[PDB]
Amino acid sequence: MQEHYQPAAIEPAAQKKWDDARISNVSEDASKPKYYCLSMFPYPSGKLHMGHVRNYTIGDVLSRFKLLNGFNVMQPMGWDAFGMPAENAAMKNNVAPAAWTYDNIEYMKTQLKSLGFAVDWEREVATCKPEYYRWEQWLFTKLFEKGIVYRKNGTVNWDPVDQTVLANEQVIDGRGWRSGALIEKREIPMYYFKITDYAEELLNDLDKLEHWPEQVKTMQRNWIGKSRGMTVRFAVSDDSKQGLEGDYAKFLQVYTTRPDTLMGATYVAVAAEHPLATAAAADKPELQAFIAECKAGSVAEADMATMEKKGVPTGRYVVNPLNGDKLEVWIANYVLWGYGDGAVMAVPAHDERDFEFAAKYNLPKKQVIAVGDNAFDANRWQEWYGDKENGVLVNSGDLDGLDFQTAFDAVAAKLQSQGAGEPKTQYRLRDWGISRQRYWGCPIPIVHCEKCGNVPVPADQLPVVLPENVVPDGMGSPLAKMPEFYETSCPCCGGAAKRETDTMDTFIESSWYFFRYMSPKFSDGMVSAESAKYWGAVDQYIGGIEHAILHLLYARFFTKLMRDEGLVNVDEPFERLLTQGMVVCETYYRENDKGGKDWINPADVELTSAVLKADGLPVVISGTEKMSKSKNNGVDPQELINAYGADTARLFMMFAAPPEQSLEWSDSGVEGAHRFLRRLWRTVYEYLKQGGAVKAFAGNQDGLSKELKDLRHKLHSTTAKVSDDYGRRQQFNTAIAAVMELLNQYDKTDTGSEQGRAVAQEVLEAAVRLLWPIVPHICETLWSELNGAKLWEAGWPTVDEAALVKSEIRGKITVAADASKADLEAAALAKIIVVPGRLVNIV
Ligand SMILES: CC(C)C[C@H](N)C(=O)NS(=O)(=O)OC[C@H]1O[C@@H](n2cnc3cc(CO)cc(N)c32)[C@H](O)[C@@H]1O
Ligand SMILES: [Mg+2]
Ligand SMILES: [Zn+2]
Repeated sequence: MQEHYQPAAIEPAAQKKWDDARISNVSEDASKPKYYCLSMFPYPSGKLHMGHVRNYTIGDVLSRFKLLNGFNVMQPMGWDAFGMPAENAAMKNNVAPAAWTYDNIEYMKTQLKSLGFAVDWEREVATCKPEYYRWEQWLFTKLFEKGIVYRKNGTVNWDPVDQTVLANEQVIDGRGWRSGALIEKREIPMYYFKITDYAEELLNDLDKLEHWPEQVKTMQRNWIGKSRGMTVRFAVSDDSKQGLEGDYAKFLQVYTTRPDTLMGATYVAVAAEHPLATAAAADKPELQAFIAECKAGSVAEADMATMEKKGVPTGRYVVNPLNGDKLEVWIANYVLWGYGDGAVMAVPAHDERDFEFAAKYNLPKKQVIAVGDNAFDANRWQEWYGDKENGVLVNSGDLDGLDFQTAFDAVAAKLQSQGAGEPKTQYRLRDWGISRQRYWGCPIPIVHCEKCGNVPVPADQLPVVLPENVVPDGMGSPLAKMPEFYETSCPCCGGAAKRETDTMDTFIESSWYFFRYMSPKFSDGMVSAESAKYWGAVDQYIGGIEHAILHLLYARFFTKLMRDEGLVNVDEPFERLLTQGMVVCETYYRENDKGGKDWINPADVELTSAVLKADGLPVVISGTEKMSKSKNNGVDPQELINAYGADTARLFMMFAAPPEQSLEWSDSGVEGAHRFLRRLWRTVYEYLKQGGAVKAFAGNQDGLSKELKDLRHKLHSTTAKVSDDYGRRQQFNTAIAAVMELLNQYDKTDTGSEQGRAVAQEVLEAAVRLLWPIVPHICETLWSELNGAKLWEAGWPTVDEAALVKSEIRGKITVAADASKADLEAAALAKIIVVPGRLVNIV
């Protein structure tokens, strides 16, 4: 055994040993209990990020722990390959998105393999291969026939200088990001998933997920946004009916979740697209400009509450059906056309947004709720203003004294006898738009024929193959410019027809890949029936918090879609969910002659302050933040592997912080990981250099010295701690410190005797197995030096309960070192000032 720890000498061999034994290439063996542990698969962006290593190390710890516990573990990996980065790279470097993708995949695959993750590479998938995406085209055609996929016109942002569509996140002050040109709103036909049909299913089934962070569950409940409210109709005043037609001349209909405050409405608000706004703006140019500015906006709902709320009065009035009050109609920028009736009522006293709106415009506020004897102040908001639980109505005529629900029912009854309203359930959730005006994505399997209409491609003809021999130019997506692709024959009548040129939202690939891993070479369906029945659902899912809403909701949606098609049998794809934090690093800069800052990478800086590694000209040390190209602070994990080995990388990510926490890049941290691995190596080496391996101590520990009993107590205590940390708590830094404490106590125990060496063998054989999930290369190597059996078949260390039993310490008795003085005095009496450990005072 070499004296010094050298990871490049040991990590290739251990990997070859694991590969040769095929421990991670798993089948559907019904003679072993399955465990499906899955990490969110990456975009083939080019190379691994430190965030990738953190995520996949965590997955590997959990996977190796379950394997060591005798599970049939599947840990699959693959490539979320479609999307914009390949297209941007194609436009910048004059290469095909497919070519750039496959090169990144094969490079990143080598990096993953070098880190020694226990991965079933036989189950690899790449979503940009037709053998993969044909199956989402297939599901598409079936849902299209059932109407779950449908086609309606939608509005998009059109950049006329870049000649493509832009999401709202790419519009700043009404202009495109990479162009600066004013975008135009356009209505184009697009395809949608009728996800709103599954809204109550997707909401209620969240309650089943006892092993998900309640933060994630709560963010999904808020996103679906179900409310039980009330449709209320306010009749248009006779002096306000000019220019209106139909039901819009008779009443303004709104939806509200607080009908118990209808008596407190002091104005109503309407969206810019509403016929009342249209009729009021007919001869008022200030309203026209407000309506245009509202339509010009492109505000994503991640920022539509940050938006300053503005409004304009219309001079039109409506009548409150419960008190007959006349209420002015306002056009407001926060009322969105397409949500409910595109019109709301406002109760400034009991809705904080209404309060602030009424405060800006000096609109009236009428208190109709009271909570205890709390004081109501019309000029400062208070949290209790909005309480529904502990409140009673006031200033509400015959409704006074009622609580929330009884008032709700009383208002529904009053409105329904009058025909002025009725209860209604609403959801914030919108249908899922999937059309993308991009090339590098899965083709939509629809053909347009002027005789037959929008026709799905027959299953016999799937896939619609995306041509890989394309280089995006930047003057529109290429598929619309490629008659060789879109000119085709109608599969229904045989005549001239054109393929859909839009591609699918790339979230679609990642909404079902976890099922595809179960049978990735299955040619007859999305997933084999045999394999879906065996593997069931994912037991453990691990990925970043940035996917808590969209991806997980889509994933749960597709699972219920696939279940309803008869392809799978589970209601929910993900049993346990672990969300990993960010990775941050310090940033560096030198100032600009043009009054700015230029951001230097950490690898090109050396800290004494700090100065460059090139010019030696000092750089300024700045703030710590998420590793990214913005402030050029990403640390390449490849150079960390090059400089220290994979086990160091893995250990450092697991020790620095718990998974949910942000992991700070730390050079002193990495050096500490390496040194502990060096200490682990030397400990085993020094142990063998004195006597060589012996049979590990087992059995009755009577006759062992107090010192060696104490070490066995620490050992099996550490084993139980680590197991509870891997299985339950999923905090891996605490497990590492526990093993470090075990080694500390070993270091201070004389283990030189014969029973001493037997206990030392027991200690070391357990520690290497307890650390194998975090650092399997060095543990595999040291284990072979200690014991000739196969580590993965020796299995997870067992706790020895006997080793936790502590000893036996006008009349004396005997009591355990775990008893207490309540029975120490009950055993002595067979005021008693008990002497814990020497006597007892019978007064
Ligand atoms: C299932 C689908 C939707 C996954 C998708 N292909 C994806 O996000 N693909 S991805 O390639 O972007 O990331 C794959 C996984 O690794 C994590 N990750 C990667 N780079 C990271 C950098 C930092 C910086 O602090 C932090 C984290 N957490 C990072 C990321 O959260 C995700 O769980
Ligand atoms: Mg359950
Ligand atoms: Zn036809």
